Amino acid sequence: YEVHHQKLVFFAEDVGSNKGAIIGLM
Repeated sequence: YEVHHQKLVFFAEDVGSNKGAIIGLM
């Protein structure tokens, strides 16, 4: 998994599994 950053990751590393989501959607 490459992550890519600053777009949508709620399940892994663009914050650590919580992009205003608790693993789901923004």
